Parts: sequence; structure tokens; C-alpha cells
Amino acid sequence: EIAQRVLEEWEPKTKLGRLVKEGQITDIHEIFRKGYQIKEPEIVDVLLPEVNLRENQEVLDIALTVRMTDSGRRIRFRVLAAVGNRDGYVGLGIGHGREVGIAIRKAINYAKMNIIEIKRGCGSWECRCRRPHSIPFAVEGKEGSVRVKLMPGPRGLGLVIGDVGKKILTLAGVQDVWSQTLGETRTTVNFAKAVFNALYNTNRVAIKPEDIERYGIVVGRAM
RNA sequence: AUUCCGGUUGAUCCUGCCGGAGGCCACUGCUAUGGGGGUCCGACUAAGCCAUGCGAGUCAUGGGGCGCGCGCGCGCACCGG
Ligand SMILES: [Zn+2]
Repeated sequence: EIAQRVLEEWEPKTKLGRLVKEGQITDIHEIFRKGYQIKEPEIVDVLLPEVNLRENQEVLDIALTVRMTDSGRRIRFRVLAAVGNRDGYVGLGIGHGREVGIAIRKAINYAKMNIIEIKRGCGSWECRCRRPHSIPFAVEGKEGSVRVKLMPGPRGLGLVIGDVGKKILTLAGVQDVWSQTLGETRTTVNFAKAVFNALYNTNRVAIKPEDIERYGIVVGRAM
């Protein structure tokens, strides 16, 4: 139903969209580690239909801003939103507008266009299971003055981190994690971006084939 | 739970302090059915002052006497340990 609807009620404008429509690309993982550019949210609407449910479209922050003139004040609205599948895919976006609906739509579209793969595992001294319920090793991220460090934890220990990190990690599919932070966390944008970059940095660590089995590393979706 | 949130601008990012949110101890406001267990109750200021009653005796198998009942048995003080 939705598959054919979204696939035949849309005409692409890029070669990636053309490939995805004609059917040379079928799985979400074939678009990432080649240096492609993504300019169409329909690509992700097709290769990942889970990012269209309202259960997976958390809005993270709304802010009001001002521009002064010789007449008066012109108001603007900034919206920070996140989208994701709960099995290894997450994206973050910002949108500016004069009304909240415009802002939210633009933010969700930018979030769709900015999506990343992450790795998952156990990693902890205290669980040593091979189930991908957490991250496999400790990682660091930064944006602005905010410095985030994520550490793996055991099962049943749920997301010891602020609310924005809770939401982003829940949408990425992580269930248990410890955290340490520095800087001004009361900036939602930079806190969220630092968590996002910490998650992205799971792919910048060099591993050996043994570690994969030792930690139950999963790239993207599982089973 | 190896956690955060509010506050300096016409709007923003920092630094930096104040506050909120948790636990334990003492005093106190309002209110109060039951049982069990425990190493709780004039310590913080005056180690300031005290009426009254009690908190250290015991030995007759160490000694002499005195009283009470049929040499013997009970009771009292003293010497002595
Ligand atoms: Zn585990």
C-alpha cells in the first residue's frame, strides 16, 4: 500500500532517486559508505518506512528569535527535531520559519536527509554478553562547549543521561549506557549534536576480527 | 541513574556565581488506630545549686557475753576476718 503509493506518486530528480525508484538499490545500507549525496527525503521514506510513524518523530526543542528594525521586531521560530529507526539508524535536523508547522516540516525533512549508521554491542566489564543492547566501546563527541563521553553499561541499567540524549539514543536503538559530560548542557542544540557525533564516532575506531565476536558488534540492523 | 533544570541580551554563544531537585542529624507547626524488635530520651547553654528516700555487705564451722523457749534451739549488739 504505502510502498507503491510513495514509490509511484513521486518523480525523482537525482540519480540516487532514479536508482532507488527503478529498483537497482533495495536496502538502506547500499547508500552510505559510497560518497553519495542525499537530496530527497523520499529515498529514506522508501528504504526505511519506520521514520514516518509518529512514534519515531520526536521534536526536541522550539525557540523564538528576534530581528530588530526601524519599525519593530520581526519574530522567527527555530525547531530542532530528530528521526530514527530503533534498530541502528538515526538523524537530526533543524528548521527555521515564521510558523511552527513550517519549521517542523523543514526540520523533519532535514533530519531524514541526515541519517547515519551506528555500531552496537555490549563492551562492559559487568555483563560480557554478546547481545547488541549497548555500544561496544567508549566514545567521545563535542559541539560548542559541550563535551560528551559515552561508556557501555549492563542490561537493566537504562540510559543514565539527560533527556535529549535519552531520546536520541532510544531512537538509535541503544538501551543501556553510562555518560560523562562537560560544558553547558543547557544548550539543547549543541548537547544533541555532541551526542550525535559521539554515536557517529563508533565507526572511526579500528577493530580486529576477534573483537567483533567478542563484543557482538552489529552494523545497522540486527538478525 | 557514573543525570540535570531556572536565572545577565532587542535576539546568540561562553565564563562564572545563586537557586531548585536527594539523603542523615537536632528543634519545632498541624495531625495521629495496632503489634513486635533494638546498643534511643538534661550530651549541645550551667564540670551550675540541691529538700527527701535509697545505691555495700557478709561470716555463729573465729570469740566472749545477754535475752527468749525445752545442756540444747532461736534473736540482738560488740570484738575479730
Ligand atoms: Zn551486556
